[PDB]
Amino acid sequence: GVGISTGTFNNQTEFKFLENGWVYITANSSRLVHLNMPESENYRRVVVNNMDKTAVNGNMALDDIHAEIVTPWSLVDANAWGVWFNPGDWQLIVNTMSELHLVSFEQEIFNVVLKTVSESATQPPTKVYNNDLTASLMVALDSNNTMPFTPAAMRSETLGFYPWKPTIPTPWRYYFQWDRTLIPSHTGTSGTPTNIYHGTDPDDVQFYTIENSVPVHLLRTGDEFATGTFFFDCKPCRLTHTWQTNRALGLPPFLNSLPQSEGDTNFGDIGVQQDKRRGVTQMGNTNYITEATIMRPAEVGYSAPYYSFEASTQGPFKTPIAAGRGGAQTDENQAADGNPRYAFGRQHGQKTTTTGETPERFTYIAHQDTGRYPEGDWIQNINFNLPVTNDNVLLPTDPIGGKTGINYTNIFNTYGPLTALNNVPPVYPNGQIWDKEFDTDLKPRLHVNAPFVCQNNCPGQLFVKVAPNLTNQYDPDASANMSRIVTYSDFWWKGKLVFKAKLRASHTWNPIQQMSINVDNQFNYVPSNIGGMKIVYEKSQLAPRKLY
Amino acid sequence: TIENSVPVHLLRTGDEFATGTFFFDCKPCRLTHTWQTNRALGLPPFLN
Ligand SMILES: [Ca+2]
Repeated sequence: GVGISTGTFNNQTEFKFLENGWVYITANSSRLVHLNMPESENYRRVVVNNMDKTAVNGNMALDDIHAEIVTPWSLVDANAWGVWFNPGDWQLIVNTMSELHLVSFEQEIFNVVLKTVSESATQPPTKVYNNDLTASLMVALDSNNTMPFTPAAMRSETLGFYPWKPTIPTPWRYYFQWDRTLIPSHTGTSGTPTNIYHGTDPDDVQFYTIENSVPVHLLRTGDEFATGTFFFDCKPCRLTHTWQTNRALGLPPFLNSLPQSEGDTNFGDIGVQQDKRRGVTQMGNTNYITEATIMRPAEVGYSAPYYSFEASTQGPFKTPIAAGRGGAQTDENQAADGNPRYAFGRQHGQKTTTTGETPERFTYIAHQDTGRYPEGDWIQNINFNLPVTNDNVLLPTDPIGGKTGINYTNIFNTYGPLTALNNVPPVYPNGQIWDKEFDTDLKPRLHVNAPFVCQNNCPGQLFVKVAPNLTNQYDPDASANMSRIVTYSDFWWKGKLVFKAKLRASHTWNPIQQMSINVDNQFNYVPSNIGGMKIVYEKSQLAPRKLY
Repeated sequence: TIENSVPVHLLRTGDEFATGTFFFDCKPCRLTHTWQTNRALGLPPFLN
């Protein structure tokens, strides 16, 4: 079987329009993957300890210590938008559809190849690559999800984003329990705080091996591996955004006085004393019915502490925020809303002809207004009594704990039974698509890394590796790691991701926002005279929708 | 008052009281523990 192909390369995106404005979107993607043999054939238990950085008072946030198990296997991950759609497809989806559903997924490996490097050490010296028609590529598909879930998108180590550029997988490794203590401090702080790595707790040790828990497949050149189809069980994702905040819900006040001259500087007027109006309020001790005072059904969005690090058994970590963008973009407070920032390079969006190790990056700012503008907040004594007196107001300007740079908004939290929020929006092309759910008794209401969370089981991970190619002399009783013939593999990967979407219709007299090419961005969607490419990020929920 | 809201049974030496069977409707309880904190979720950083 050494002389014939076992597959077809396919990277077409098909749109199947069904009855009732429902679209069937089939995303074919295939790639050439290159794989080298492991540096070592054993599992290593390694600890990282950058105490040199955190030993400097006021550097707590740069903590990198952890323990991980380094495995001799590689992970083939394709969970990122860029792997399946090009800017052309994204425009069609984002401008036309109103919601997206994740249906099924499947992959395949074919046309496997294993070559061997012959070191013609002489003259230059030279190298020679020869096919080893009996060598084997090892393939393991963790279908029961025994292994820990490690989504490569998190560290931008997913499959490349160009159908015509070869790619590679990432070495697989997972976390291993450890106990760590780090006490906070600042520049002034005297002495040394407490920076200790206690070790490992016995009741939390879990050493996993692929050999012991998954059936391994041996593929030779004439072999091919296919996965069945997997059907997702997730909630639909909306491609629309809400714009109403608590201030724009319900019946506005009737204006007894209207403008008589064109110009947005000629205002209308309610025309009724603020303390003589009618309506409902949740302030029992006053008669002022203001647009900031009148009652609204519940609350859109919430306030959370910002640049807050909490600590537990293995060190400090940032407190996540699930928020939109409340606040005119020019003003914002991306910390308060927790906008994500993405760093990546060459293989996932950064200009292909660039040089150097500095990544490319961007901070995604959503369209939905479910965020907060802290500087606008304030708290006041119940006696009310305006104008409020300095002693009856806490401003995002008054210091807390004596600190001049810390607010109350800084540790404030207004999440409660009246809180309404929206899920996270897709992020093309660097975003992760789906995510496994936490196996805790009570689950989160959403995840901040991906729009689709598998309610049942997610698709298990696919691990690949080059089987050992031994020489004439091998001795099992040898501390010093043995010898293998330098071997590497090249194989084609192919996958299919099917979504189901719904076409939108016009409902307002005015046009809506739409993605479009133009004089300015034009050259971000075409190659350079040298063949340099790049994939600029786009936004997914242009197009408003009512909230209430 | 128990007298006003429940039927009272009088048992003498030769008497006996039995309850029927009652079937609970609760979520299962796990006899396992999790050890991962926010710091041990996902793909660790590749060590060069
Ligand atoms: Ca907006």
